[PDB]
Amino acid sequence: DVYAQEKQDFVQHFSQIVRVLTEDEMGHPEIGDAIARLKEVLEYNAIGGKYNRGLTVVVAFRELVEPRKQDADSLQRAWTVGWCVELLQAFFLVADDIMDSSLTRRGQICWYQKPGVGLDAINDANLLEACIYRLLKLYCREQPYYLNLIELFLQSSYQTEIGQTLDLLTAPQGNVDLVRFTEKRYKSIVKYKTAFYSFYLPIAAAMYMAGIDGEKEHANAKKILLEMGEFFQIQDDYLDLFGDPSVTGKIGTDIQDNKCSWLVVQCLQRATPEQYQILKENYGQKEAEKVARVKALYEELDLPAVFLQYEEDSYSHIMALIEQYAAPLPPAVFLGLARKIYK
Amino acid sequence: DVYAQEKQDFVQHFSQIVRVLTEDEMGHPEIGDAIARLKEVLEYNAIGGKYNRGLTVVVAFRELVEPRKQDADSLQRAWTVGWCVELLQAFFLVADDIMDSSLTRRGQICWYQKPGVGLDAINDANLLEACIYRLLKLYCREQPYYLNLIELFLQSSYQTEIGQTLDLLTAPQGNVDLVRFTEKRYKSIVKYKTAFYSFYLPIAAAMYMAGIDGEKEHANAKKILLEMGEFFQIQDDYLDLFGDPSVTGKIGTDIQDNKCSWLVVQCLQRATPEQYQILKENYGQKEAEKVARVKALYEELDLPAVFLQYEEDSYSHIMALIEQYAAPLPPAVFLGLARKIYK
Ligand SMILES: [Zn+2]
Ligand SMILES: [Zn+2]
Ligand SMILES: [Zn+2]
Ligand SMILES: [Zn+2]
Ligand SMILES: [Zn+2]
Ligand SMILES: [Zn+2]
Repeated sequence: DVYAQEKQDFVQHFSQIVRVLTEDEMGHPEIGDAIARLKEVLEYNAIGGKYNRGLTVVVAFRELVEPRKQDADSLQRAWTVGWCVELLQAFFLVADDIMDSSLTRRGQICWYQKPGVGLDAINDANLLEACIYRLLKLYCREQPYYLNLIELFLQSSYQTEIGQTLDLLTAPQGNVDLVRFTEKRYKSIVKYKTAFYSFYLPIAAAMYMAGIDGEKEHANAKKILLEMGEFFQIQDDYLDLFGDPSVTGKIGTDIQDNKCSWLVVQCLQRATPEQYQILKENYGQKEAEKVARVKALYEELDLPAVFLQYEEDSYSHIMALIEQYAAPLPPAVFLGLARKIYK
Repeated sequence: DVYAQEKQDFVQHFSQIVRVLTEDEMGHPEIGDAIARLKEVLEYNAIGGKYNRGLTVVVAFRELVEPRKQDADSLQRAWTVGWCVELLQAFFLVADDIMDSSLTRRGQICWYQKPGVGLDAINDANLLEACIYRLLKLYCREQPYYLNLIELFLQSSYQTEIGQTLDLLTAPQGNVDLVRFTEKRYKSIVKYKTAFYSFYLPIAAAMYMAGIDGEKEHANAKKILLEMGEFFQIQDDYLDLFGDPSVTGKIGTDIQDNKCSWLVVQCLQRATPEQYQILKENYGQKEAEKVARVKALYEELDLPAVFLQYEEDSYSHIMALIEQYAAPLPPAVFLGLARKIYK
């Protein structure tokens, strides 16, 4: 709700982001074709999602900064940094869809699967990352928190990249071993690959702009946010197989890609040796029938039910964490976030 | 020479770089497998080249900073930033070899062509980039030039990425048009894709550590260095076809990849309509015979001779630029660099 009534402003502000990332180089006509390609990459890859992560920076900003400091300029910096978080996401998805061999994202074909794009998408992803820091400099160069944001974004990228490394190492193609698909291993992957940049990063950016730079305050916010992030990726795993493609906007690949998903960890925990053997011989393979075999085993073990029960318990667990760790921050900062991802 | 007698120190110092990038995370055992993979990526991709770019930061540092300020610690920061430039390079080569469909680099098979690696190499490249900023923070957090280096490296990456975008747009696969292969277009590509990070970036980093942050001094250094860079990429184009693979350490792909190389621009400038038609129908294709046809046309037009003449004239041109633009900087800063790449 407090997002929805602030979304439209955010989405519209994108045109100025795309304008300013393009006119910055008007005094360099020779790179015109590159700047055009960057436009195309932005319009295709920073748009069509829910913008939750960017809206969070903005929403949290209004809650953290005293109203008599929210000038038209502080507001503009807030949603630029918001779009910066969306660019980080755009950067990671473009590359992730190549490495996961995905087909669609946000209701359209993956950038790299577009005729004419292919593996040039790799440089496209890097430009999106670069755009972040061009904007931080254009809008926040002179702010007291400038360097804090730079380091926040860089650190968040390294963490996400460590996460992706765990995510790929644990899912070797053509290499089944269900034995590495454990609960500890799972929690490590999603903490790094999702939770830092999706939940800590947006709120922390807002915090730093609000002048809240205390190590102890960030640690507290972090305790809540990384746990939210853990649930959010479990939800992403569940929806990869059981979600509605018209809603999720994309086709799941976790079983074919041999991924350490929450679903496969839960399945391993409940399976008889007969069932385990069936998973062993059908997982991590590209054949429709073998994937359907795994899905059927999940439903036989009533994992969709198990998931629905974990969403209730997780939600209670996160609310408690908010009771313990929210202050001095307004609990609504975390509640509007929790509200957005639960049910 | 002033490099060679400083090389061995630089190369040995790499172990501490790899150690410090690995122990930073000892208090995070869960990412052990990721940190191991990062080790493997570093050892395979930051090693086996000539280290010219990194040595330049170091060499230029000794020339720019007063000796009674070169403590054991300032020296250590100097060659860390030197290795940071080498990591940027490692980052760009890994990704470039995928997008150029290259086979070998520095005498070995390309990282991404290694069994088991494949397109996971994309995340590997991003980790190498991340490593830069981990090191800048570990060693230069408290220096006055800290933020200047961060911005220098980020800006250099965006410029190189603009360069790569021009490089790829101009070479559409399956799309011959020799008409876009012009001299202006060529100069634009190599300026951005090579000259900024290979020549401006190392010297500028040294400058900033030496406290030389003046806009006018950097512009002057830049005038010399980007022109050196233009020649260096022309040399890279020449060697891609006519260089010795035991020396260059890699197989050329410019004709197959349909690239706007200096060789193809020179050929277009000298060719009769008969010759032009032969280029038109043999360029940009993967067939050995068709590539041999192009190479033969280059030799018929005596391009190797033309190149040798451009190396002489370029060298004179760069020396003049050094006479005009070097001061107040020691001319040796630029002379040791020029000496390293000419003949
Ligand atoms: Zn994915
Ligand atoms: Zn993935
Ligand atoms: Zn997923
Ligand atoms: Zn290449
Ligand atoms: Zn290339
Ligand atoms: Zn080349």
